[PDB]
Amino acid sequence: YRYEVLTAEQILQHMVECIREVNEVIQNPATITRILLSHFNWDKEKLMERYFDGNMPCQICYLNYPNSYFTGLECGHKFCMQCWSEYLTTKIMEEGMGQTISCPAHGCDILVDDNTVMRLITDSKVKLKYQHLITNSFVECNRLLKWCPAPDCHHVVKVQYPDAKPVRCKCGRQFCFNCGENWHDPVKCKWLKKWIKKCIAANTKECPKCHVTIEKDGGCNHMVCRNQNCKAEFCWVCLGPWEPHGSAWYNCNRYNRSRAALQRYLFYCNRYMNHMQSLRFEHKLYAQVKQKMEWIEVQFLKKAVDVLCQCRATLMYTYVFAFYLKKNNQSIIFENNQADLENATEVLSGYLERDISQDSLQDIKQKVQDKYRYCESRRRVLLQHVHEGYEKDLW
Ligand SMILES: [Zn+2]
Ligand SMILES: [Zn+2]
Ligand SMILES: [Zn+2]
Ligand SMILES: [Zn+2]
Ligand SMILES: [Zn+2]
Ligand SMILES: [Zn+2]
Repeated sequence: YRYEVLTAEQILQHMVECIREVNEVIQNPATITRILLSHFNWDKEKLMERYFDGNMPCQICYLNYPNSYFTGLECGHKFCMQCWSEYLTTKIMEEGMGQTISCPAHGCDILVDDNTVMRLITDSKVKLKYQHLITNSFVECNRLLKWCPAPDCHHVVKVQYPDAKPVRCKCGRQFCFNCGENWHDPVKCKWLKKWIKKCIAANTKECPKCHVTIEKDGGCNHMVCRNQNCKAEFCWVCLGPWEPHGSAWYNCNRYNRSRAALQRYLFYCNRYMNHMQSLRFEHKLYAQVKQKMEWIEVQFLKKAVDVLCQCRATLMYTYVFAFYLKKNNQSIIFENNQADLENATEVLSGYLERDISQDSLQDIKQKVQDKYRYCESRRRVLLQHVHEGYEKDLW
Protein backbone atom coordinates (compact mmCIF):
# COMPACT_ATOMS: atom_id res chain seq x y z
CA TYR A 1 0.00 0.00 0.00
CA ARG A 2 1.66 3.16 -1.31
CA TYR A 3 1.62 6.05 1.16
CA GLU A 4 3.73 9.12 2.05
CA VAL A 5 4.03 11.60 4.94
CA LEU A 6 4.41 15.37 4.43
CA THR A 7 5.15 18.27 6.79
CA ALA A 8 2.93 21.33 7.03
CA GLU A 9 5.75 22.91 5.06
CA GLN A 10 5.55 20.48 2.14
CA ILE A 11 1.77 20.58 1.85
CA LEU A 12 1.93 24.37 1.78
CA GLN A 13 4.51 24.07 -0.95
CA HIS A 14 2.18 21.82 -2.92
CA MET A 15 -0.75 24.16 -2.47
CA VAL A 16 1.36 27.15 -3.51
CA GLU A 17 2.05 25.43 -6.81
CA CYS A 18 -1.56 24.38 -7.40
CA ILE A 19 -2.38 28.06 -6.97
CA ARG A 20 0.37 29.33 -9.26
CA GLU A 21 -0.70 26.88 -11.96
CA VAL A 22 -4.16 28.40 -11.86
CA ASN A 23 -2.90 31.97 -11.99
CA GLU A 24 -3.35 32.57 -15.74
CA VAL A 25 -4.82 34.40 -17.33
CA ILE A 26 -6.59 35.12 -14.04
CA GLN A 27 -3.44 36.92 -12.89
CA ASN A 28 -4.82 37.49 -9.37
CA PRO A 29 -2.64 37.95 -6.27
CA ALA A 30 -1.76 34.46 -5.03
CA THR A 31 -3.77 34.85 -1.84
CA ILE A 32 -6.99 35.91 -3.61
CA THR A 33 -6.79 32.88 -5.88
CA ARG A 34 -6.43 30.68 -2.81
CA ILE A 35 -9.64 32.03 -1.25
CA LEU A 36 -11.31 31.53 -4.62
CA LEU A 37 -10.07 27.97 -5.05
CA SER A 38 -10.72 27.15 -1.41
CA HIS A 39 -14.18 28.50 -2.08
CA PHE A 40 -14.81 26.13 -4.98
CA ASN A 41 -13.54 23.19 -2.95
CA TRP A 42 -10.61 23.02 -5.31
CA ASP A 43 -12.49 21.70 -8.25
CA LYS A 44 -10.40 23.73 -10.67
CA GLU A 45 -12.84 23.04 -13.48
CA LYS A 46 -15.80 24.57 -11.63
CA LEU A 47 -13.81 27.75 -10.98
CA MET A 48 -12.88 27.82 -14.67
CA GLU A 49 -16.38 27.12 -16.06
CA ARG A 50 -17.45 30.03 -13.84
CA TYR A 51 -14.47 32.22 -14.85
CA PHE A 52 -15.24 32.42 -18.55
CA ASP A 53 -18.86 33.01 -17.50
CA GLY A 54 -18.48 35.91 -15.03
CA ASN A 55 -18.64 36.68 -11.29
CA MET A 56 9.18 58.73 9.88
CA PRO A 57 7.62 57.25 13.00
CA CYS A 58 5.67 54.00 13.28
CA GLN A 59 2.02 54.62 14.10
CA ILE A 60 1.73 51.57 16.36
CA CYS A 61 4.80 51.55 18.66
CA TYR A 62 5.86 55.18 18.01
CA LEU A 63 9.61 54.59 18.09
CA ASN A 64 11.52 55.74 15.00
CA TYR A 65 13.18 52.91 13.03
CA PRO A 66 14.93 54.62 10.34
CA ASN A 67 13.53 53.16 7.09
CA SER A 68 14.43 49.49 7.13
CA TYR A 69 12.04 47.64 9.44
CA PHE A 70 9.11 49.25 7.58
CA THR A 71 7.48 46.80 5.06
CA GLY A 72 3.93 47.92 4.20
CA LEU A 73 0.89 46.47 2.45
CA GLU A 74 -0.34 47.53 -0.98
CA CYS A 75 -2.45 50.29 0.58
CA GLY A 76 0.58 52.40 1.40
CA HIS A 77 0.26 51.97 5.16
CA LYS A 78 3.82 51.50 6.38
CA PHE A 79 4.52 49.89 9.77
CA CYS A 80 7.71 48.52 11.40
CA MET A 81 8.88 44.88 11.32
CA GLN A 82 8.49 43.92 15.00
CA CYS A 83 5.12 45.65 15.03
CA TRP A 84 3.69 43.59 12.17
CA SER A 85 5.07 40.53 13.92
CA GLU A 86 2.85 41.23 16.90
CA TYR A 87 -0.17 42.19 14.77
CA LEU A 88 -0.10 38.98 12.73
CA THR A 89 0.79 36.76 15.69
CA THR A 90 -2.07 38.00 17.88
CA LYS A 91 -4.52 38.09 14.97
CA ILE A 92 -3.98 34.42 14.07
CA MET A 93 -5.07 33.61 17.64
CA GLU A 94 -8.73 33.12 18.60
CA GLU A 95 -11.23 34.27 17.89
CA GLY A 96 -12.64 34.97 14.43
CA MET A 97 -9.41 34.00 12.74
CA GLY A 98 -10.36 33.42 9.12
CA GLN A 99 -8.50 32.20 6.08
CA THR A 100 -7.09 35.74 5.84
CA ILE A 101 -5.67 38.77 7.68
CA SER A 102 -6.68 42.34 6.80
CA CYS A 103 -4.30 45.30 6.95
CA PRO A 104 -3.98 46.57 10.59
CA ALA A 105 -5.43 50.08 10.15
CA HIS A 106 -8.70 48.25 9.51
CA GLY A 107 -9.77 51.34 7.63
CA CYS A 108 -8.72 49.78 4.32
CA ASP A 109 -9.32 46.07 5.03
CA ILE A 110 -7.02 45.02 2.18
CA LEU A 111 -5.58 41.61 2.97
CA VAL A 112 -1.96 40.67 3.58
CA ASP A 113 -0.52 38.24 1.05
CA ASP A 114 0.41 34.81 2.41
CA ASN A 115 4.16 34.95 1.79
CA THR A 116 4.65 38.01 3.98
CA VAL A 117 2.63 36.34 6.76
CA MET A 118 5.21 33.56 6.43
CA ARG A 119 8.16 35.96 6.49
CA LEU A 120 7.07 38.23 9.34
CA ILE A 121 5.80 35.93 12.12
CA THR A 122 8.66 34.84 14.33
CA ASP A 123 8.22 32.04 16.85
CA SER A 124 7.30 29.00 14.83
CA LYS A 125 4.40 27.36 16.45
CA VAL A 126 2.15 30.20 15.34
CA LYS A 127 3.66 30.04 11.83
CA LEU A 128 2.31 26.51 12.00
CA LYS A 129 -1.10 27.60 13.32
CA TYR A 130 -1.33 29.58 10.09
CA GLN A 131 0.10 27.09 7.58
CA HIS A 132 -2.51 24.72 8.93
CA LEU A 133 -5.30 27.31 8.75
CA ILE A 134 -4.70 28.31 5.12
CA THR A 135 -3.86 24.77 4.03
CA ASN A 136 -6.84 23.13 5.73
CA SER A 137 -9.15 23.54 2.76
CA PHE A 138 -6.64 22.36 0.16
CA VAL A 139 -6.15 19.18 2.17
CA GLU A 140 -9.70 18.38 3.09
CA CYS A 141 -11.00 18.66 -0.46
CA ASN A 142 -8.47 16.28 -1.92
CA ARG A 143 -9.09 12.55 -1.56
CA LEU A 144 -5.40 11.60 -1.53
CA LEU A 145 -4.67 13.89 1.39
CA LYS A 146 -5.69 13.41 4.99
CA TRP A 147 -4.50 15.24 8.10
CA CYS A 148 -3.05 13.07 10.83
CA PRO A 149 -5.54 12.50 13.73
CA ALA A 150 -3.29 13.42 16.64
CA PRO A 151 -4.30 16.80 18.16
CA ASP A 152 -0.87 18.44 18.30
CA CYS A 153 0.36 16.95 15.02
CA HIS A 154 0.29 19.06 11.83
CA HIS A 155 1.69 16.42 9.38
CA VAL A 156 -0.44 14.92 6.58
CA VAL A 157 -0.44 11.49 4.97
CA LYS A 158 -0.74 11.38 1.17
CA VAL A 159 -1.69 8.17 -0.58
CA GLN A 160 -1.85 6.86 -4.13
CA TYR A 161 -5.44 5.66 -3.60
CA PRO A 162 -7.91 5.85 -0.63
CA ASP A 163 -7.94 2.18 0.47
CA ALA A 164 -8.60 2.00 4.25
CA LYS A 165 -5.31 0.51 5.38
CA PRO A 166 -3.07 1.41 8.26
CA VAL A 167 -0.80 4.44 7.96
CA ARG A 168 1.98 5.55 10.34
CA CYS A 169 2.70 9.25 10.73
CA LYS A 170 6.06 9.21 12.52
CA CYS A 171 3.65 10.94 14.84
CA GLY A 172 4.11 8.22 15.87
CA ARG A 173 0.35 7.60 15.68
CA GLN A 174 -1.01 4.87 13.40
CA PHE A 175 -4.51 5.11 11.89
CA CYS A 176 -6.95 3.86 9.26
CA PHE A 177 -6.55 6.15 6.28
CA ASN A 178 -10.25 5.95 5.37
CA CYS A 179 -12.03 6.66 8.70
CA GLY A 180 -9.10 8.03 10.71
CA GLU A 181 -9.72 5.81 13.73
CA ASN A 182 -7.21 3.36 15.20
CA TRP A 183 -6.34 0.38 13.01
CA HIS A 184 -9.25 -2.16 13.07
CA ASP A 185 -8.13 -5.13 10.96
CA PRO A 186 -10.94 -7.64 11.10
CA VAL A 187 -13.90 -5.18 11.08
CA LYS A 188 -15.29 -2.86 8.39
CA CYS A 189 -15.11 0.94 8.74
CA LYS A 190 -18.81 1.82 8.71
CA TRP A 191 -19.54 -0.76 11.41
CA LEU A 192 -16.83 0.53 13.72
CA LYS A 193 -18.25 4.05 13.64
CA LYS A 194 -21.72 2.78 14.46
CA TRP A 195 -20.30 0.78 17.33
CA ILE A 196 -18.46 3.85 18.59
CA LYS A 197 -21.72 5.83 18.81
CA LYS A 198 -22.80 3.50 21.62
CA CYS A 199 -19.69 3.21 23.81
CA ILE A 200 -20.25 -0.33 34.06
CA ALA A 201 -18.34 -3.53 33.07
CA ALA A 202 -17.91 -4.18 36.82
CA ASN A 203 -14.32 -3.87 38.07
CA THR A 204 -15.73 -5.88 40.99
CA LYS A 205 -17.18 -9.40 40.54
CA GLU A 206 -17.58 -12.30 43.01
CA CYS A 207 -16.03 -15.78 42.91
CA PRO A 208 -18.79 -18.25 41.96
CA LYS A 209 -17.85 -21.07 44.36
CA CYS A 210 -17.13 -19.09 47.55
CA HIS A 211 -18.96 -15.84 46.68
CA VAL A 212 -15.91 -13.90 47.84
CA THR A 213 -15.23 -10.67 46.01
CA ILE A 214 -12.32 -9.88 43.72
CA GLU A 215 -11.55 -6.56 42.09
CA LYS A 216 -9.47 -7.16 38.99
CA ASP A 217 -5.76 -6.23 38.88
CA GLY A 218 -4.70 -7.33 35.43
CA GLY A 219 -5.74 -8.07 32.73
CA CYS A 220 -5.93 -11.83 32.46
CA ASN A 221 -9.33 -13.47 32.35
CA HIS A 222 -8.18 -16.74 33.88
CA MET A 223 -8.76 -16.12 37.57
CA VAL A 224 -7.82 -18.23 40.55
CA CYS A 225 -9.69 -17.01 43.62
CA ARG A 226 -7.64 -16.43 46.76
CA ASN A 227 -8.93 -18.50 49.65
CA GLN A 228 -7.94 -21.47 51.72
CA ASN A 229 -11.53 -22.72 51.43
CA CYS A 230 -11.77 -22.51 47.62
CA LYS A 231 -8.63 -22.22 45.46
CA ALA A 232 -10.77 -22.84 42.37
CA GLU A 233 -10.44 -21.14 38.98
CA PHE A 234 -12.96 -19.52 36.59
CA CYS A 235 -13.24 -17.12 33.62
CA TRP A 236 -13.87 -13.44 34.46
CA VAL A 237 -16.29 -12.86 31.65
CA CYS A 238 -18.77 -15.70 32.18
CA LEU A 239 -17.96 -16.45 35.86
CA GLY A 240 -18.00 -20.07 34.71
CA PRO A 241 -15.18 -22.57 35.15
CA TRP A 242 -11.82 -22.66 33.53
CA GLU A 243 -10.82 -24.86 31.99
CA PRO A 244 -13.41 -26.52 29.88
CA HIS A 245 -12.76 -23.18 28.17
CA GLY A 246 -11.25 -23.36 24.71
CA SER A 247 -12.25 -26.94 24.19
CA ALA A 248 -14.75 -27.67 21.44
CA TRP A 249 -17.89 -28.07 23.60
CA TYR A 250 -17.92 -25.02 25.97
CA ASN A 251 -17.74 -21.72 24.14
CA CYS A 252 -17.79 -18.52 26.11
CA ASN A 253 -17.52 -16.27 23.06
CA ARG A 254 -20.81 -17.35 21.45
CA TYR A 255 -24.38 -16.12 21.88
CA ASN A 256 -27.70 -18.03 21.91
CA ARG A 257 -41.52 -6.83 21.82
CA SER A 258 -37.89 -7.97 21.67
CA ARG A 259 -35.65 -7.18 24.65
CA ALA A 260 -33.31 -9.72 23.11
CA ALA A 261 -31.52 -6.95 21.22
CA LEU A 262 -30.68 -5.00 24.41
CA GLN A 263 -29.76 -8.37 25.97
CA ARG A 264 -27.45 -9.74 23.28
CA TYR A 265 -26.02 -6.22 22.86
CA LEU A 266 -24.79 -6.49 26.42
CA PHE A 267 -23.13 -9.75 25.36
CA TYR A 268 -20.80 -8.22 22.78
CA CYS A 269 -20.15 -4.91 24.52
CA ASN A 270 -19.37 -6.61 27.79
CA ARG A 271 -16.83 -8.61 25.79
CA TYR A 272 -15.29 -5.75 23.78
CA MET A 273 -15.25 -3.51 26.85
CA ASN A 274 -13.57 -6.24 28.87
CA HIS A 275 -10.91 -7.00 26.31
CA MET A 276 -10.18 -3.29 26.50
CA GLN A 277 -9.79 -3.12 30.25
CA SER A 278 -7.66 -6.21 29.68
CA LEU A 279 -5.50 -4.40 27.11
CA ARG A 280 -5.17 -1.42 29.47
CA PHE A 281 -3.78 -3.66 32.20
CA GLU A 282 -1.54 -5.45 29.71
CA HIS A 283 0.16 -2.16 28.85
CA LYS A 284 1.63 -1.25 32.26
CA LEU A 285 3.38 -4.56 31.64
CA TYR A 286 5.98 -2.81 29.45
CA ALA A 287 7.57 -0.76 32.21
CA GLN A 288 7.88 -4.01 34.16
CA VAL A 289 9.60 -5.66 31.19
CA LYS A 290 12.79 -3.56 31.29
CA GLN A 291 13.49 -5.03 34.73
CA LYS A 292 13.48 -8.81 34.15
CA MET A 293 15.52 -8.34 30.97
CA GLU A 294 18.89 -9.39 32.45
CA TRP A 295 20.83 -8.59 24.59
CA ILE A 296 19.07 -10.36 21.71
CA GLU A 297 18.90 -13.37 23.99
CA VAL A 298 16.79 -11.39 26.43
CA GLN A 299 14.43 -9.49 24.21
CA PHE A 300 11.81 -11.92 23.16
CA LEU A 301 10.16 -10.57 26.25
CA LYS A 302 9.05 -7.27 24.80
CA LYS A 303 7.52 -9.28 21.96
CA ALA A 304 5.43 -11.41 24.31
CA VAL A 305 3.95 -8.18 25.53
CA ASP A 306 3.82 -6.73 22.00
CA VAL A 307 1.98 -9.86 20.83
CA LEU A 308 -0.23 -10.20 23.91
CA CYS A 309 -1.10 -6.52 23.50
CA GLN A 310 -1.74 -6.90 19.78
CA CYS A 311 -4.14 -9.79 20.32
CA ARG A 312 -6.27 -7.93 22.82
CA ALA A 313 -6.71 -5.31 20.10
CA THR A 314 -7.76 -7.72 17.34
CA LEU A 315 -10.14 -9.35 19.77
CA MET A 316 -12.07 -6.19 20.55
CA TYR A 317 -12.33 -5.61 16.84
CA THR A 318 -13.50 -9.20 16.36
CA TYR A 319 -16.41 -8.67 18.72
CA VAL A 320 -17.31 -5.50 16.83
CA PHE A 321 -17.06 -7.55 13.64
CA ALA A 322 -19.22 -10.25 15.16
CA PHE A 323 -22.02 -8.14 16.64
CA TYR A 324 -23.03 -6.81 13.23
CA LEU A 325 -22.60 -10.19 11.60
CA LYS A 326 -25.74 -12.06 10.63
CA LYS A 327 -25.30 -15.76 11.38
CA ASN A 328 -24.34 -18.08 8.55
CA ASN A 329 -21.99 -20.97 7.91
CA GLN A 330 -18.77 -18.91 8.14
CA SER A 331 -20.06 -17.35 11.35
CA ILE A 332 -19.68 -20.75 12.98
CA ILE A 333 -16.07 -21.01 11.75
CA PHE A 334 -14.97 -17.49 12.53
CA GLU A 335 -16.66 -17.89 15.89
CA ASN A 336 -14.29 -20.81 16.42
CA ASN A 337 -11.08 -19.21 15.14
CA GLN A 338 -11.93 -16.51 17.63
CA ALA A 339 -12.25 -18.91 20.54
CA ASP A 340 -8.86 -20.40 19.66
CA LEU A 341 -7.36 -16.94 19.70
CA GLU A 342 -9.16 -15.78 22.82
CA ASN A 343 -7.78 -18.84 24.62
CA ALA A 344 -4.24 -18.55 23.27
CA THR A 345 -4.40 -15.01 24.61
CA GLU A 346 -5.77 -15.73 28.08
CA VAL A 347 -3.10 -18.40 28.37
CA LEU A 348 -0.22 -16.07 27.49
CA SER A 349 -1.67 -13.07 29.27
CA GLY A 350 -1.95 -15.31 32.30
CA TYR A 351 1.59 -16.57 31.97
CA LEU A 352 3.18 -13.09 32.02
CA GLU A 353 0.83 -11.79 34.71
CA ARG A 354 0.96 -14.81 36.99
CA ASP A 355 2.57 -18.17 36.25
CA ILE A 356 6.03 -16.93 35.15
CA SER A 357 7.94 -15.72 38.24
CA GLN A 358 6.33 -18.68 40.02
CA ASP A 359 8.36 -20.62 37.48
CA SER A 360 12.15 -21.01 37.33
CA LEU A 361 14.60 -18.92 35.34
CA GLN A 362 16.00 -21.44 32.84
CA ASP A 363 12.54 -22.48 31.64
CA ILE A 364 10.81 -19.13 30.94
CA LYS A 365 12.30 -18.62 27.48
CA GLN A 366 11.15 -21.95 26.07
CA LYS A 367 7.64 -21.33 27.35
CA VAL A 368 7.03 -17.63 26.63
CA GLN A 369 8.19 -18.15 23.04
CA ASP A 370 5.89 -21.06 22.18
CA LYS A 371 3.07 -19.34 24.03
CA TYR A 372 3.16 -16.18 21.92
CA ARG A 373 4.03 -17.93 18.69
CA TYR A 374 0.85 -19.98 18.96
CA CYS A 375 -0.98 -16.88 20.14
CA GLU A 376 0.18 -14.98 17.07
CA SER A 377 -0.48 -17.88 14.70
CA ARG A 378 -4.04 -18.17 16.02
CA ARG A 379 -4.56 -14.46 15.49
CA ARG A 380 -3.48 -14.75 11.86
CA VAL A 381 -5.84 -17.61 10.98
CA LEU A 382 -8.66 -15.54 12.49
CA LEU A 383 -7.74 -12.63 10.24
CA GLN A 384 -6.80 -14.45 7.04
CA HIS A 385 -10.09 -16.38 7.07
CA VAL A 386 -12.24 -13.28 7.55
CA HIS A 387 -10.26 -11.53 4.78
CA GLU A 388 -10.74 -14.38 2.36
CA GLY A 389 -14.18 -13.96 3.88
CA TYR A 390 -14.70 -10.34 2.79
CA GLU A 391 -13.76 -11.48 -0.72
CA LYS A 392 -16.70 -13.83 -1.25
CA ASP A 393 -19.14 -11.42 0.44
CA LEU A 394 -20.15 -14.23 2.78
CA TRP A 395 -21.08 -11.96 5.68
ZN1 LIG B 1 6.12 49.69 15.38
ZN1 LIG C 1 -3.83 49.57 4.97
ZN1 LIG D 1 0.83 12.82 13.37
ZN1 LIG E 1 -11.23 2.53 9.06
ZN1 LIG F 1 -13.44 -18.63 45.68
ZN1 LIG G 1 -15.85 -17.67 29.87
